[PDB]
Amino acid sequence: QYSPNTQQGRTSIVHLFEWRWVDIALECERYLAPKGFGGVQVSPPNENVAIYNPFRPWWERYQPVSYKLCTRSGNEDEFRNMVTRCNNVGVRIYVDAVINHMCGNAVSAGTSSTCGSYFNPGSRDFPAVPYSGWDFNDGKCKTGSGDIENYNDATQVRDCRLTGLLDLALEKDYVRSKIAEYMNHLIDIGVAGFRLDASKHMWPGDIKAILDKLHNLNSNWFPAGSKPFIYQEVIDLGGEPIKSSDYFGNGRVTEFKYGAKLGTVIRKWNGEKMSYLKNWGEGWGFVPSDRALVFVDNHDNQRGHGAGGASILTFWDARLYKMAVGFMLAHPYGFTRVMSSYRWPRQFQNGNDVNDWVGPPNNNGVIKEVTINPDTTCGNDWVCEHRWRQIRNMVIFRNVVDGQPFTNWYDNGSNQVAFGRGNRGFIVFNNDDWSFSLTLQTGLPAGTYCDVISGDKINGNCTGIKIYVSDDGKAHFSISNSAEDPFIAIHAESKL
Ligand SMILES: *[C@@H]1O[C@H](CO)[C@@H](O)[C@H](O)[C@H]1NC(C)=O
Ligand SMILES: [Ca+2]
Ligand SMILES: [Cl-]
Ligand code: NA
Ligand code: NA
Ligand code: NA
Repeated sequence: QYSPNTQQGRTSIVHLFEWRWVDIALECERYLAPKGFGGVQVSPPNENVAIYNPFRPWWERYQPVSYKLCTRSGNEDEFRNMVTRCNNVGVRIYVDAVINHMCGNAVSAGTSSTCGSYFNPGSRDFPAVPYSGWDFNDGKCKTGSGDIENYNDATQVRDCRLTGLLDLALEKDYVRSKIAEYMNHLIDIGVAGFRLDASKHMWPGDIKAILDKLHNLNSNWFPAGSKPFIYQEVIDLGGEPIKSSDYFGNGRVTEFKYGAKLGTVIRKWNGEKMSYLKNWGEGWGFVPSDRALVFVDNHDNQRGHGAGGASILTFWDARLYKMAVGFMLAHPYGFTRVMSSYRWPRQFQNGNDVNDWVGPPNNNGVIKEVTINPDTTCGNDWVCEHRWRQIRNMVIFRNVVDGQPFTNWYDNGSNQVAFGRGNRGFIVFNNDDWSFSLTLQTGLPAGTYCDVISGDKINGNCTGIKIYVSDDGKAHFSISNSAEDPFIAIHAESKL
């Protein structure tokens, strides 16, 4: 469960948030495969409630109506087509599994669903599954509202409704089986793993029981005995009885402390600075590296909607963001996931974004295709961070140095730091208000290297900064605090 099952040598997955299956299929073949991306986290592929007030918000996909693979991203055939094409070029598919609940208990009954399936939240009926009142936690939940009211009580957190979302009775074999039927279908079709949505809201033992029902990965694309990759969403910042470590027996866990702290250090909040990153990882109270699914931001907290506070860096903070993503992709801690977003009319009032509900780019509710501009960026308001040179090249950097140890660390006691990965890569950052010019021990073989942040290695030459490593492994680096990208990265494959 702990291994991502990526093709040998690919170390990251990208969240193609709200992308349609056809666009992802094309992206796997045209970009993800040749660029060394390990896989794609897709938005919930199962039928959800079609919410028109507000107009088709992104969060309506976390309110299940049935397990039919029929959503705004595409139908069942378009989904399989995507998984097949991606696997065929060595790019995996990870499904965002919303199995803790169905839709909000107050949503009106009817067929306002992405596949037209009828459902009645009030009578607890979801015939397409089918689920009835017997399959929810109404009787089990102990709170006066029926919703989660206090996180200091690990029981209600698991048995009561998360913000009114109908809570499935995951202890019942019937429910566990309907969920496993949905997940095994996806596995046999070729999916490599799953993001278990709202895991903090499910008992570690219930998740385990469902996982016991899961098959090994498709034997035509994967080695015999391959278990699906499992990363459970648990936002554990340390002040609750529930700890993300309680879920290690099922797989990895999202380490939300990662982006929260990387955000405060890079934003230099509360006197924090990059020199403190020397012992980044478990030293910061994070889960063990082999149980961590890391990221700078995720679909929820990039709109302040999730957890990490206002410290979370996003594409809106492009400059600091690329640097945050760069440090993450260079550091050996955890399995990395890069975010890929769409732009929305962010509108702050009294400090809160009133348009944080806005769904993906669309025409009358129909999600827009991802258009690729000549410079390889995306149109139709898709940000495509995974396509930014500075990020895509660090995804490659991670592949190149995989297995190499963290060493040759340096810091000026402030915000100018650097470190290497064995003898295959070196990265330097300058987040101080003054220039950084110094000769550093890179641990790399002598030669000329292309800086992959400011440029690329192309046809035997560099399009950007060039770094010269001497026989003693030393190299001079110069980074202005006013540079477009205040960090430089070189590796075994960017060497001339
Ligand atoms: C690298 O580019 C220069 C021109 O900028 C050219 O003179 C040189 O031959 C190129 N080398 C290779 C190996 O393509
Ligand atoms: Ca629950
Ligand atoms: Cl997540
Ligand atoms: Na493998
Ligand atoms: Na969540
Ligand atoms: Na196993």
